[PDB]
Amino acid sequence: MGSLEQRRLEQDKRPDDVRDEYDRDEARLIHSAAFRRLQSKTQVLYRTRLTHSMEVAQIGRGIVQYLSKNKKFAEYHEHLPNTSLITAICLAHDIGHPPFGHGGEVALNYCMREHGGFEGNGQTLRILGKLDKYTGEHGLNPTRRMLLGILKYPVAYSELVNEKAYEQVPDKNAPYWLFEARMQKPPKCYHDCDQEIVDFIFDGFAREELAKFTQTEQPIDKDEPEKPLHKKSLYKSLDCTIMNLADNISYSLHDFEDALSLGMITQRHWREHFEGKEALFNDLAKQLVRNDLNFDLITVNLFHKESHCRKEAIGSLVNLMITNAIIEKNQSGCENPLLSLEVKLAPQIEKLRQHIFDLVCEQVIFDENVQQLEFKGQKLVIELFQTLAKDPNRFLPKPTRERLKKAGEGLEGEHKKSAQLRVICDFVSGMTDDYATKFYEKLFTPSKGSIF
Amino acid sequence: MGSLEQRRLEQDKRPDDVRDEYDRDEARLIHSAAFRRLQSKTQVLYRTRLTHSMEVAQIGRGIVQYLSKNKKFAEYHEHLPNTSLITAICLAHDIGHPPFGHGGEVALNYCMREHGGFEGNGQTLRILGKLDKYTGEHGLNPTRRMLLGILKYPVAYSELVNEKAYEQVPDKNAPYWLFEARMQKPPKCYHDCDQEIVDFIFDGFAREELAKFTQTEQPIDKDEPEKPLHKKSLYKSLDCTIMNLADNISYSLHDFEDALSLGMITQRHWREHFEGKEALFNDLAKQLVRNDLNFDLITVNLFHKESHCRKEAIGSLVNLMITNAIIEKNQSGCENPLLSLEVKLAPQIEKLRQHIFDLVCEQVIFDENVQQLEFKGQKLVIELFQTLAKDPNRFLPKPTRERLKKAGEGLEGEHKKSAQLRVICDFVSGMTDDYATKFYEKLFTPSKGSIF
Ligand SMILES: [Mg+2]
Ligand SMILES: [Mg+2]
Repeated sequence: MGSLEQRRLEQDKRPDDVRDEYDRDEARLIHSAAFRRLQSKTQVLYRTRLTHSMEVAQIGRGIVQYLSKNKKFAEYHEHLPNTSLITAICLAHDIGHPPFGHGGEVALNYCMREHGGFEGNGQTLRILGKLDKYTGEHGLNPTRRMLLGILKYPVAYSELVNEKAYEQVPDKNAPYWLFEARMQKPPKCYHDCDQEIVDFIFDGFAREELAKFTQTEQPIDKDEPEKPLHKKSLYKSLDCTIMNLADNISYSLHDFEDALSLGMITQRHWREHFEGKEALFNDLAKQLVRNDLNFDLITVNLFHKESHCRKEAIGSLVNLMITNAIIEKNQSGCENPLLSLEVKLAPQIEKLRQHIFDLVCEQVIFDENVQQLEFKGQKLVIELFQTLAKDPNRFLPKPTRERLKKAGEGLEGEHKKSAQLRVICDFVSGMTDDYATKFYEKLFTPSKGSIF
Repeated sequence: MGSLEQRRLEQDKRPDDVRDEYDRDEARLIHSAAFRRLQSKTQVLYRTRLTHSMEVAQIGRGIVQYLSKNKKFAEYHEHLPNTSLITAICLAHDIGHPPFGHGGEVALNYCMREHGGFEGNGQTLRILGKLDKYTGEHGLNPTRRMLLGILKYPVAYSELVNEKAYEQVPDKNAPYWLFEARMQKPPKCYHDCDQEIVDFIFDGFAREELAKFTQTEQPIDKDEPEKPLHKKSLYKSLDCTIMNLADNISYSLHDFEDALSLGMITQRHWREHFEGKEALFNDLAKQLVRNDLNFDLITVNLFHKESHCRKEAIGSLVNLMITNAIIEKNQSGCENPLLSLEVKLAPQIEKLRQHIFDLVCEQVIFDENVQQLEFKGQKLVIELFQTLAKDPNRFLPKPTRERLKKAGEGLEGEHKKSAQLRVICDFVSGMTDDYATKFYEKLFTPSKGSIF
C-alpha cells in the first residue's frame, strides 16, 4: 500500500527543504486562494471563517499536545498527527463552504438535484484535491493523510441521499427559490464526481478496512418514525476526530462568547436553559474540585461587566475540554490505527459541551433574523446559478468557460450536462459573499454594476 | 535579573498545563479582542492584516526552522525562539495599527502633537502590555521575551521626535485636517506614557546593555542635507529581527503577488523597473545554479495566464529568501545574545528583495487612488478625534468614560489633559475601519446612524 505522505501528483521537494510533507501542506494552504477567501466569508452572518479556523487550529494543537504527554494514552502517541498536519487539517475544514453558508449550500444542492447535489465538506475535498490552481488539475496536491483528515464523511452523496426527504407539496404559484430549506439539506458526504480523489486516499489501505470504515447508519425518528431522512456516515480518521473535536469546542464556546457580547444570550437564557441539570457544572466541580465550575460562580463571571471575568471563564471552559480529551477505539472493525482510533471528550464533559451548544443553536443559529438572512442567500445563489446555467458562455469568465468546455469533452447527453453544471457549481460555491452579491447586482439589481 | 518567561503580573499556570509560557502567549493572543480585530482591518486599502500576519507567522517559522538545522549557525541554535513564541510575535506585530492605516496614524499623531504623538508599533506595545481586557490593567500580560520581540523601536517618542519636521507653511484658509501627511509622520518609537512597560522588558538586562541597545542614529539628506528628520532607533532583539524579516518578505512578495492579480504591476513595469540590473536575478541564478531564477524565465512565469505558474514563482522567491537567512551580530556593543544577534538575508538577496519592494511602493503604496483614500481616513479620524475630545462624556461609551476619568485622577493641568487624550487616542486607534466609519457617520453624515 501507499505511504501517508504520498501525493496524487509527483511534487518532490528540493534537498534544500528539510520541511516534512505535512509542513509543505501547511505552507501551500496558507498561500492558497481557497484559504485566503476565508476572510470574506462569515459563518454566522463578526467572527469570520478565517478566525474560526485559527481558533480551531489552536484548540487542535492543544489537544494533540495534551495527548502527546498523557501517558495513559502513551500507547497511541505514535499515531498522533504532528503540529503542521493538525493545523493544515484544522485550517482547511471550512474551505468548501459556499457563500451565505447554509443558505448557499441548500441553494446549490437544490439546483444540483439531478446532477449530484452539493455539500460544503465535499467541496472542501473537491477544492483541495482538484480545483485550487496551485497545480494544473490536482488542487493543492495534499498528502494522503491530510486528505483523509478533511474527509469528515467518507461516503458518497448517491450512497447516502434519501430523495424522499426532498419531496415537496406542489405549489404552482411559488417561485423556483421558495421552499422549505430544511427538507432540501444535502447529506453530509463527498460528491460522486470526486470518487477518484477518494480512491487515492484509500489505496493506502486494505479493501476490507475501506468497507468497514465507510459503513453508514440509517437515523430514525427525527419527528416521526416514518419521516424520510438521509443516511449518515459513521466513522472519521483519527486526525479528523481531533479536528472535529476542536471544531465543536469553538462553536460551543467561542460562538457562545460572541453571543454574550452581542446580547443574543442573556443570563436569564442561561439560568433557564440550565434550570435543571445544574449538576452539568456542579458535579464536574465536585469530581475535579474546581470551585470556578460552580454554576452560580461561573454564571456571574460569564455575565460580568468586566470583560476579563468573562474571557477567564470562556478560556477556563476551553481548557477544561482540552484536558478531558480521551482517545478510544471506534466500533468500526478496522485494525488500522488511523481508521480505528477516535479522539473525544469525557462523557460528562460532552454533556456540558452539547448543552451549551444547544443554547447557541436556539438563540443564535435559529434566530429569526439570522434565518431570514440565510433565506436571502438561498434566493440570491439560486437566481445566480440559474442565470449562469442558462447562458454560461455569455456571463462566465474565460478561464471558467474553459473548464466548462473541458468538463463536457468526451461526454454527451445528460452526463455532459451534469459535468458542466458541476463547473458552474464550483464557480458559485467558490465565490465570497460580497463577490456573489456584486455578481447578483450586476445581473439583476436595477442601478448597480460596472464593467470594471 | 529577571527571567525571559516572566510576566509583569503574576499569572501562574495550573499543574494540568505543561504548555510553556510562550504557548500560553499564543493562546491568549488568538482568543484576544485585539487580534480578532485584524479581520476588519486592511493594510493596503483585499489582503487583511489577519492574513498578512498569518503569512508572516508562516515565513518566520520557516526562518526559525531553517536556522535551527543549518550547522553553520549551530552556535546560535540555543537562542532561537520556539515555534509558539515566533508565531505570537509575528501574529501581534500589526495589532496597534489604527483604522485606515497610515492615514489614521498620521491623523492621531497630528492630534496628539502636544500630548505624546501616536505611532502604530507603540500602540502594539500599549495594547499588549496594558490595554487589552484579558487582565485588569496589564493587557494580555505577555512574557518579557514576547514584549521584547514586538518592540521594534526601543526608544521613546520624545527622544526621537524632531518637531522641526512638523513645521508647516501657515494657511489661515485650510481646515484642521488639511496638511501634507509626509511632514506629520511620527518617528518609529514607543509612547512615553508606556515607559513602565519598557522598564519591565529591560529589568532582565544589565543597564549598560540597555544603553547600548537603545542607541539611535540621526539620518541625513532625505532630499536636502538640512531637511529636518526624526531620529531612528538602531537595534532590535533577535526574535524581532526574525519577525521583521518575515514581515518584509510578505510585503515584498505577497503584496507583489496581489499587485499582479489586480493588474497594478505589469510586465512592462517589471521589465522597466529591471531595465538595468537584470543580474539581480541572473547572477543569483549563476551562483545557485537555478535556471528558474533567470530574469526572462521568471518574468514569463510571474506574468503567465496560468495561475499555477505565478504561485510557483512567488513561492520559489519566498523559499529563496528563507533559505538565505543568515544570523550575524549587530554593531551594538551588547553581549547578551538576544540583543546582539540579528537575522537577515544574504546581501545579494536583500538587493533583490528591496528592488521588488520598491516597485510595490511605486505602483501600489503610492498609487494616486490609494493615497486619496488614505487622506480620507486622515480627515475622518481627525474629525472623529476632535469631536470625541471636545465632549468625551457625551459620546464615549461608559467603560471608555471610566478609563478617561481614571486616567485623569491624581493629575491636574496639562498632564491631566494629555493623560485623558491618550485614552481617547487608544479608543480611536482600537477601532476597526468600519466601526470608525459608522462612528463618523452617526456624528456627521446627514442621513445615517441608529441608536442600536
Ligand atoms: Mg468549522
Ligand atoms: Mg506587518
